[PDB]
Amino acid sequence: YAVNIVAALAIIIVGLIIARMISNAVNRLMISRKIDATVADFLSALVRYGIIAFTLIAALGRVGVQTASVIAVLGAAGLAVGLALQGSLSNLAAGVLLVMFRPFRAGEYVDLGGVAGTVLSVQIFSTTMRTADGKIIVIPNGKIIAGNIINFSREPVRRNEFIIGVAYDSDIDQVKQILTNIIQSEDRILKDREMTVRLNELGASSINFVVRVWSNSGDLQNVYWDVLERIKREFDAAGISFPYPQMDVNFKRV
Amino acid sequence: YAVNIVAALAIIIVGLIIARMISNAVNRLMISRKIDATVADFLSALVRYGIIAFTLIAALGRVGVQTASVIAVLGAAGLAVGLALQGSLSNLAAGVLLVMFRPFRAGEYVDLGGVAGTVLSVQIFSTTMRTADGKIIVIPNGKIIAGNIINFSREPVRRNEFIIGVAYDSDIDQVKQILTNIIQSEDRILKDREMTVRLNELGASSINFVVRVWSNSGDLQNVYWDVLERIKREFDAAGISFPYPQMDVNFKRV
Amino acid sequence: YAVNIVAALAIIIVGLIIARMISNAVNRLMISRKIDATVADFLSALVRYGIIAFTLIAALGRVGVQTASVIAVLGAAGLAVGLALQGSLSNLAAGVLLVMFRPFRAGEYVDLGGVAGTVLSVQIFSTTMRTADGKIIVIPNGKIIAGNIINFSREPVRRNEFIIGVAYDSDIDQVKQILTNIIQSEDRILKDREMTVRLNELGASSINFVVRVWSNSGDLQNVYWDVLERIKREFDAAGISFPYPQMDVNFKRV
Amino acid sequence: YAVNIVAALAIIIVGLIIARMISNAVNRLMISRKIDATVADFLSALVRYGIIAFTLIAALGRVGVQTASVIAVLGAAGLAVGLALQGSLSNLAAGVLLVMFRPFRAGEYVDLGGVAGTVLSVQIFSTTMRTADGKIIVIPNGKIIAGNIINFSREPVRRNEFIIGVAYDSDIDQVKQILTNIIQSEDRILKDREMTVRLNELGASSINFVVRVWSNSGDLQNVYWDVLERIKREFDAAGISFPYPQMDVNFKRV
Amino acid sequence: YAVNIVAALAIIIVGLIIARMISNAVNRLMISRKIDATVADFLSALVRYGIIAFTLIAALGRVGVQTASVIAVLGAAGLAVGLALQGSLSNLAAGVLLVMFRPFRAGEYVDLGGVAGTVLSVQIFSTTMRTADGKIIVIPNGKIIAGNIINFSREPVRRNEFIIGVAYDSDIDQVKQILTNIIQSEDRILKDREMTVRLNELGASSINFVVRVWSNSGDLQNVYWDVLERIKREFDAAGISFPYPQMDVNFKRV
Amino acid sequence: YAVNIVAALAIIIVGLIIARMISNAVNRLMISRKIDATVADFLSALVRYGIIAFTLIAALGRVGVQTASVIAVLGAAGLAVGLALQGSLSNLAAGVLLVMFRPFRAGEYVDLGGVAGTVLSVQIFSTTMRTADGKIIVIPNGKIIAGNIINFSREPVRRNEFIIGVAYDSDIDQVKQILTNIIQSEDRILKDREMTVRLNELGASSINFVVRVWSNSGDLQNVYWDVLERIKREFDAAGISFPYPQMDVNFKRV
Amino acid sequence: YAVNIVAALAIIIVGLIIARMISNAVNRLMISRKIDATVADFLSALVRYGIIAFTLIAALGRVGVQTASVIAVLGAAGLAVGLALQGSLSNLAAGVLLVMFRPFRAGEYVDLGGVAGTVLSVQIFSTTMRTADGKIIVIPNGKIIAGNIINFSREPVRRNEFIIGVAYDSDIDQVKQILTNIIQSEDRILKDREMTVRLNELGASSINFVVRVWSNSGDLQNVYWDVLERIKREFDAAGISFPYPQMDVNFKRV
Repeated sequence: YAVNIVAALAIIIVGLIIARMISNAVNRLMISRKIDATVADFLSALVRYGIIAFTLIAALGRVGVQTASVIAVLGAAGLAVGLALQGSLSNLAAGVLLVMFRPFRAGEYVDLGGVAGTVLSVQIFSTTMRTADGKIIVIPNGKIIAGNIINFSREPVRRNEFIIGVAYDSDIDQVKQILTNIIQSEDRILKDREMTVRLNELGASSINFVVRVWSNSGDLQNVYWDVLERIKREFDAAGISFPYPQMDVNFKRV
Repeated sequence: YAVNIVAALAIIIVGLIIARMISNAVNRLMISRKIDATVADFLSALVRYGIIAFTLIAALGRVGVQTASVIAVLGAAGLAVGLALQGSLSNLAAGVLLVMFRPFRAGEYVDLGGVAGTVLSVQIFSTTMRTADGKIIVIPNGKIIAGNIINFSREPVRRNEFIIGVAYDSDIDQVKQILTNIIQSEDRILKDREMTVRLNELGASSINFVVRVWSNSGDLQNVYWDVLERIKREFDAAGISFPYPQMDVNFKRV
Repeated sequence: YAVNIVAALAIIIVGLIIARMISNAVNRLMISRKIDATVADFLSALVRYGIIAFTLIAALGRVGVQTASVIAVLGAAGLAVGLALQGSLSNLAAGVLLVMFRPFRAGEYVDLGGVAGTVLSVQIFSTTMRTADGKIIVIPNGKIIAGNIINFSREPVRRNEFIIGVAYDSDIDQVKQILTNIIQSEDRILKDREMTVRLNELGASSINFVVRVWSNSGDLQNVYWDVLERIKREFDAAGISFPYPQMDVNFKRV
Repeated sequence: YAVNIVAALAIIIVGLIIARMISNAVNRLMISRKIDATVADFLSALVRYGIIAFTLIAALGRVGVQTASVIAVLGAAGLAVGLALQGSLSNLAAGVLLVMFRPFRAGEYVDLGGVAGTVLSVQIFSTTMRTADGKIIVIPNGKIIAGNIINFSREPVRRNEFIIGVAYDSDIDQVKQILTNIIQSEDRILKDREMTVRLNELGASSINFVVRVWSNSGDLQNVYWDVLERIKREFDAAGISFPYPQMDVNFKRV
Repeated sequence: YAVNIVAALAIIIVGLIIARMISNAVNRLMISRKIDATVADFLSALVRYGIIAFTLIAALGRVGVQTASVIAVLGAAGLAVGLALQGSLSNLAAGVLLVMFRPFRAGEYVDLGGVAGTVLSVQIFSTTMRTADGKIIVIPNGKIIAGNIINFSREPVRRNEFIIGVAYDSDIDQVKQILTNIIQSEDRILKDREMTVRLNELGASSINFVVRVWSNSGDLQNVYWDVLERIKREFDAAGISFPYPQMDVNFKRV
Repeated sequence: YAVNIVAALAIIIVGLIIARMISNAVNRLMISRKIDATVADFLSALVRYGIIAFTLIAALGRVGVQTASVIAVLGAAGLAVGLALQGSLSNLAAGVLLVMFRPFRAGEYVDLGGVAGTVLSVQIFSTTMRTADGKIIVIPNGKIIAGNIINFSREPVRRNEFIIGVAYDSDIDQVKQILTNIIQSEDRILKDREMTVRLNELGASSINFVVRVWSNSGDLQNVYWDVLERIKREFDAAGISFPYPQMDVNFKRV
Repeated sequence: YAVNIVAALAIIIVGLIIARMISNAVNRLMISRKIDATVADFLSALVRYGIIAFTLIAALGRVGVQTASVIAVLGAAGLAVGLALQGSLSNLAAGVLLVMFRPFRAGEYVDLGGVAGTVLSVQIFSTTMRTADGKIIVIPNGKIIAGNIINFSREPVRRNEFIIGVAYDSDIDQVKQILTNIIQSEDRILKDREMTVRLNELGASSINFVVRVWSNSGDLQNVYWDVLERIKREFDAAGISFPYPQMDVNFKRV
């Protein structure tokens, strides 16, 4: 009736003292194999939890009598292990596809669903990637093949999207002529591709022209800065005013 | 009692040294089959993890005695493999439906739930698609048949939705006449379909007319830019003022 | 010990060369059955992956010896296939209910949880629907019976919800009389149903009347535009001013 | 070795031609049973997919030899069917509880987690409900017993929550007296219940009184409109000003 | 070969006609047991779906021959039933814990993760709760023990959090003295507990004092209204001005 | 054929009448064991649902004949029970770790992923915690070890983060000197740790200094109030102005 | 018929009294093993719930007769235990990978998907991490390898991203010269890396220059404060004005 219960708890007691013994043993073979002062404690806790799990399945093998009282609960605690290693091993199967079917390698400035940065290394569970401002990010591989791996450095040619808000009173032909003269004077702009400068929308306080300019991927930010400084200089020189947010106030003196 | 445990750990030690041996062997047959310097290390780590899994199931086959002590935990670790390959192989089954039941092919400017761009290629796990500004995006196929695959280039005819905010004091008939004259003068607009220019809402600072204009899919952005530049020119010529955000300030001199 | 491993890897090598052979064979029977230049490569990759899976289960049938070493891992990789075809075949079972228990058919301007448009066709995995501006959207059927399928063209009669912001100094009886005269003069408004014009809330810069007007589903947008243009014309004629966003500025000259 | 594979593919070919034959047969018994021109094609595709599934399980019964090679993959593809009919049949089990344990019936203006409207009918997979502006919404029953089914017409008595922003310089006793006189003069307000008119918060541009008024569920919107029009009329008559958004501008002449 | 298929479909035909017969039979014993005109149709549809499921498992028992062709697919469709009754019966197991381990009973004004209201009754699948404005909400119990069940009426003593924005030029000692005099003059405030009136932050347009005042749970809103009306009256009497949103405008006459 | 069905339904009828009998019996032994008037009804409904489940499995044991017709559906309805007790018993396993591996005990003012308050008691399914304003919150333990359990009272020393916006025309050395004099004059500030007062950002209308001041956890809010009142007093005394939101208005008289 | 039911309930009664006995016994061996006054009650409740589960499975072993009536429901309640220990033990398997495959150790100021702080310790279920303002956060490890573990202190070199809004009338060469002189005069800036000072965008009220400056990770905030104070001082000295939010007001005197 209960003699199997009290015997099983006695086996759990000897399982705890042998958990202490094999934790010291795994620390000994850890310092025999490769020295690390803090992971030997967690390896000891892992083999301790495993051996009290083995003492647990021996315990309910002793107490349970009917036909499969140990077998069902053993496959049960194993299914707990299985759903536990769902996310921790799906990163492994994702890391298989990340290099065998590689959408990026170590060196392309990529963007892994949100954060962006050049990949330092694709490891077997993580992707250590230096972001644009030095913060090393590692990302679990089950999140990389969950979202869009938007690469940048795979295509050598990219496109700049300027938006230059000018005032309503400015002549459209003068602004389009000066903008096309600017994007024609710059030699880093690829002149074969789409160079569109036209009126994009009529916003609240201003109109604003889209200037879509293609360039190589390496000179992209340099073009985006140089053309914009050129736009500011030429628009200040040519009298085409940049507008502050306008407002039409109607007075009412009470 | 514990002699099966210490024998099982000895088998794990010979499993580690044979993991080293078969990692060198799989590197040798990798450079025999097809050369790649970095995936042979990860293939070696994969076969290493697999063979310590085989040593693990041999270990708990040695230690576990009862009826199915190896079988339940083996189906367990296999179910861990199964839930791990849930997301990594659902992309494969999605990539079956993506081409056998194809909603898009390589060349249509499409939008895969968020990001948008022409598809370069539909591979077996990803869809490499060049976005509109050169950033190559790959997307896992389990996300494509999770969201709306909103195509653009499947229908040859699309619709432009202008909104032109004009002032309250402007005559409605003059604005509607000039807008219909503009969308009638343009020949790229398909004159058979819906050409609606009517007062859409009365906003806070302005009224604004919706101009729904259909066109071919190739000339869509060119129509949206040319008609809008025409609207700005004709409204500046005809004296119909574009309004800045109005405000009715009531004074109070203390 | 390891002779089963090296024999199993040899079987994987002959599985790779017969994967090449049956990929050429499935390309041959594909061009025999129905010509498509790009799906025969992906069908070849599918039968290639299937036959290396069969070589894999033969491999661990050779290496595994105990009782069910092939059977547990075979049901495992099959359960990987099963969870992979969870989402890819739930669209099929949803597409059964979408037409057998049909909430919409090809032609009703519907809204499938977010995006909206007339359905071109309900296929067996997708619903190709032209949106209101020409973008063909296909939607996986497992998302349609996940969200609200808000139909519009099933009920022939719908309701317009005007909100007309007028100034605080305007007389309420004059605005209600002119609005009821407008919605009574229009004959496309169904005069039997709810025609409510009353003061809805007192906003910050204005008061605003709700004008709830029912109409047929086909004339709905035409009524919403014509009544609103009538409201603008009659309110400009009757002197009831439309207010810009007011503000009460208290001065303080330092 | 491979003779079972090529024989299995031959059986798949006769399964395809008998899929065509039984698709014509199910179309024939469909026009014998009940005529519908488009669902017979999808019923034909369903029985076609089912019979190639039966040919598939016969195929891997032929090729697989060991002990349970057909049985594990058959329970696998069945588990794919099971997880596919997870969401498609949970709506059925929800529709059981929706009427056996009914929180609403056809006629109460209810709100099913987001969208709101009177229920036209509670079907076995959906709840066709007319919203307040004519758009017929059907909602899958697995979403109704996922969220709060906030009923309105179950309780006959509801409460109006007015917020009337008045200026800071207004006398509090005059506003409270006029508001209580208004909510006492109206006879549709239930005088037994909570009639609270007190200063609720001191906002940025104004103070604002909460007027909590109970009424019957049928006269609720009529009370909310009539009392608010009464508030506007009496506050314009009594000189208690309604404030526009105030601002305290401190000058600085450079 | 196919004689089992055509015999199985014949059994499905007699299953459909006996589904009609037992639907009439369950309607007869429903009007024998307890009368309800609309749930007998859905009970008839439920027993109809169950008996075509039994005809289906008899059908694939006839067609499937090998070893467990009926057993695997029967446990499969049962697992479909099981995952279907996941959410529909987890509400039952939550409703066990909701009353055996009760965090609230019928009468405490509680807040069940979002919406808030006094509980009318805790049923076995739902919690009918009247919200503060009469809308009866029922909530599935699997959502209550998913989120925070933030009770209010379990603790008899609660705390009011006033924030009174006053101008920068006001003396801090005068405001703190008048506020402490107000919260000392009110007798419904519990004088033993935390009565903190101090400067909380320096906002953009004003400074604002936090007045944390404890009271009984029944008099909480009455204290929050009475103390605030007292604050408005005493601050208008004592000359401490309430500030409108300030702004420091620097002129520039072009 | 159907005699097992009608006999099974007869057994369901005697299961319903014995469900009534054992519901009265469990009410009798409930008032024998421990009196509670409302949970005996729900315990009666629970044992009623359990015994109609036993009558159901006896029913499909009678009707089902083949090999495991009762066994598969019994493990099925049990798996429904299992997924039902997923969330209702994961709180138990979380409550094990919450006290055996305790990150907080009854008395530390903690924050359990969102809401914050001192823990009154950690029960076996919930954590009754009084929030800072008296609202007793209970939280299911499966949500506590889902989110960050951000403790406050575990570390005795915390840090105040002042932000004091001053005008652009103010001298930086005077503000830094007065702020360091204030945070040096206060003795509750721990003078050993980080006392940083430097210019943090240049906002739109003002500059603003961060004043990071460490203190004990008990005196934290008292320091944050006293230092801020000291800042207001000393800045009003020293002529360093606090700025309202500035604006640079450029006139245009039409 | 029912004698097994009443005998099973009698066994549940002796299971309750032996639950009391073994709860006292586990309290006795708890004070024998290691003293803790409150976890012995919860350990007693855990062994109480376990032993009524054993009495429950003995009860339905007595009542259920057919073939596997105890076995299916026992694997069922065990699967309830398994899905309960899904989330509570996935933290363990995540904590294995967190230290064996370590992306951070105790001491690096890291950011675990949202909240950020230096890790005090990585325990076996949680990561106690002191945030930047003293609030000790523990985080379950199943959430760490769900999101991006964005480290900061792994890379020794990071980057500051200044944005300095200056007025439109300011000369671009003067601002770029003064900014480069400032970031060249500071010696803590790493002069080898990217020192970009160029015009970044033309905002509404101002233009604004990005100043991207790299530095060591320890001096990062000190550089960000010192360079910004230098920017304020040098821009006030050199006459380059900092702009308040501009506005272009057009008058209209009614």
